[PDB]
Amino acid sequence: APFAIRRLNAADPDFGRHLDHLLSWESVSDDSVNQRVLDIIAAVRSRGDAAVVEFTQRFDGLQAASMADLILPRERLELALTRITVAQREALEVAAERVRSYHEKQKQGSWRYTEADGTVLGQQVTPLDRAGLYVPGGKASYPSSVLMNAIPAKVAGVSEVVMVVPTPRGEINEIVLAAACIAGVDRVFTIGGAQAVAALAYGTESVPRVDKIVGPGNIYVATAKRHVFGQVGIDMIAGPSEILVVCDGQTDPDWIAMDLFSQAEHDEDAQSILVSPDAAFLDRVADSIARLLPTMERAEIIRTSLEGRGALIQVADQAQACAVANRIAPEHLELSVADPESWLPEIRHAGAIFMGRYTAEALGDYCAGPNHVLPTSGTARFSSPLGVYDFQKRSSIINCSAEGASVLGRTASVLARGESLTAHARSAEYRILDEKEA
Amino acid sequence: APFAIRRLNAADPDFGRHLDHLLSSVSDDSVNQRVLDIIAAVRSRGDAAVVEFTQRFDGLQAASMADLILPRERLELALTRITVAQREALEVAAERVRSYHEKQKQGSWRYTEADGTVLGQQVTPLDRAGLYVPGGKASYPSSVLMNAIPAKVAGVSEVVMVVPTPRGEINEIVLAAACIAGVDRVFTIGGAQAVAALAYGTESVPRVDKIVGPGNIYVATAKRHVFGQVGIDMIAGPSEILVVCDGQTDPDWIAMDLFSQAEHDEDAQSILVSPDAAFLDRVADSIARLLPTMERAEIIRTSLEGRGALIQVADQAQACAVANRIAPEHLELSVADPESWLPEIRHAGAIFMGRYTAEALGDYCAGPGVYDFQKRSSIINCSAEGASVLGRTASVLARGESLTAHARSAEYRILDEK
Repeated sequence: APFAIRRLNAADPDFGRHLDHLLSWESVSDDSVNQRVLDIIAAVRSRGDAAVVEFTQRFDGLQAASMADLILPRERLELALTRITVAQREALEVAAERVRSYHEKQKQGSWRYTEADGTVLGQQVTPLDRAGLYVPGGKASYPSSVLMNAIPAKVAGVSEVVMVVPTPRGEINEIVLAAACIAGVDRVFTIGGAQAVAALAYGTESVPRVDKIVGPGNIYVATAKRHVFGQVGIDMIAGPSEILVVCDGQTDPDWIAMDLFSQAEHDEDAQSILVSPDAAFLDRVADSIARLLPTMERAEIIRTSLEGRGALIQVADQAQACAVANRIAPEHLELSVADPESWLPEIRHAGAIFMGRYTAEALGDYCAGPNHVLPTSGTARFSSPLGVYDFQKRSSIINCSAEGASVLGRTASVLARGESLTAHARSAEYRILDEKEA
Repeated sequence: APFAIRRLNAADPDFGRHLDHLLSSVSDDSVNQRVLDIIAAVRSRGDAAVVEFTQRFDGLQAASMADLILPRERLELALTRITVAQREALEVAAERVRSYHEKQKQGSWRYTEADGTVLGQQVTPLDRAGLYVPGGKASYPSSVLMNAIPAKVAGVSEVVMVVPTPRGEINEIVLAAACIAGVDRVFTIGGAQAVAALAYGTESVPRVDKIVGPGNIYVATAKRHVFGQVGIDMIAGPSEILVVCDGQTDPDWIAMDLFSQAEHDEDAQSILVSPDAAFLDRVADSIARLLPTMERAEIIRTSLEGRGALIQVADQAQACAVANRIAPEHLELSVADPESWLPEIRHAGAIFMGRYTAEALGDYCAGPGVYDFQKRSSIINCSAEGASVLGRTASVLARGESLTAHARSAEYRILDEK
């Protein structure tokens, strides 16, 4: 009984409704997880360590009498580095070098500039005291997510990088812990979900309150991050695992099937969709899926996610393919076409874009950050407030000379008096100079 | 009869308890639920809810939402109504802000690696930006200029401004700044209902892509709750100044610097820290004498009574420790060598250094971002050789975690050596 991938056709009169249902259905409703997350956060804020241990036992299936059993010492990170193979260690170190060299070039620090009248302007740049990094538990946890976050934090000078990674059933991902060692993670707690986010955002007896929480999470972590927003810095709210592949039919159908499998194997709720105007090509991809799926090591996960949210979508032409892509609004887009830069102008709603037949989004999961450019010396030339900038605090400074305060004070007086904010005006006017005054 | 400002002393054993209370009126949970109710009502009832909340909270009469729309010609009219000096100040600041952001703008780019791989970003301006501007007198025109101008420089086609008009009062300097800054539409609405209307859209208020501009606790709380539905610039804290003084700045200056923040609104917080005990007495005297002379004395007095204080400390080191604990959004280092003090106060926001720099200069900046009004798509377009370099690293790591579809997807593109 070969697997029959779900098929959609934009020519069908019920296409918009059927695509609507594909993109929106949920087993666990919103507000259900959201109420659940809100209850976890308030419980961690009230009971601290005790709530973190209780929820870790329930949701991760862990045996831990106290919070001390949920702390991984840094020696355990070094032990992970020795347990992985030499080829895996070197691959991690190669990835870390490319990330580290890039963020070094982008790092900017404090500066001062003296104006003509003697007034000094500038910025004081200091690293955040503490950063919290969420790392998914189990096998489906890209070591990149450790490298792309902990390394720029350390390059910025963050003194304490705290990693939270759940260990469901005690399962530990040695490559993930080895990545943490290479990236300079300082402490690790074996916790996850909204509990970890709440513990990092508000602090418990054993988990330190951090200044910023980063990393990619499931719906529980993403929802918790949105709710602790304002209480603590956050990098982004990652959406569900998804890929949209757009193909003109000139890419190897086995490549395209495996590109769909790459996202489908991440988790059971993943969404993997292919759109193409080439009907014969779509049939070959369907054949490729049926032939390649049974012996995938994660075939059960791939089959579940493709059954729930996978599809091959037939469209009339390149224009309709871009229209469907814009409706889907994918955070990850694989433009597997001969002329990807020609398709891009008609792509209005897309995050990270993988172009051409030689670029799979699997490269995005392992060589770049979420919707970040590949780190190279060439791309380092283009500044970005992400990376090292995200782990720094900036304080504008102004140090007026006596004469500079007089010039600026006259302008401040005019506008403050015009608004009847007379304390503003008088404060500035106190510093206005008149050399003939004795 | 004369006002006696609150006094704290770090030499007191219970100083930490008093400072904790000073830094901690209307409860957050009370405001939070009101904000949640307002957002839900605007989402459900649209224009009707916006008009209702505007009548109730801004004390005006508006038959419909059409009475709450200001045409762009009203901004041009405002520019004709302000004084010559006010207009020149706004136009000079605008040129400096606009010229600066033109230089800093970065559009789409591509870089080609030696192996043929192309990397870059597709950069597009946001379609619409919403700008929150406080109503009435206590509304700095710099907030308009420094938000709307980078949006227009980025290429945002529609900058929508929301400004409440309490009892119908209009600030012509604010509207003139909006004219100069290129604001496209204006709605005379404020509070959480304005934030909700911009974030979700109503019949008359367009849904925007990002909401910027500082507001009081209702606006900040509303922005915190619409995050995710819409982009936001920041969540402002209470209006605040911490003055640190070594005792050698004129005490009337320091008192007025405290008054400058205290006059913004009744929940503003103005604190002074000094090791000089006699100086603090002089500032207390200056406050008592100057307060009844101020146009906004009632607001200043309420702010100082509720949240103000003069704090004695032992020395420069303890002054900075207290300052770092306060973590002020604005810090005025009214000392002889301010660059010697700053290293010990890393948790402060904007810094005003020396005896000649009042924090009021920050609110009325004369001019010297764009990135915040652009959307970016990261692009990777591997050559066959580039996909082999990246694929060899990805293949090993993916197979190490048994993510074999990741590995095989990358391995399809790996070329053999020789």
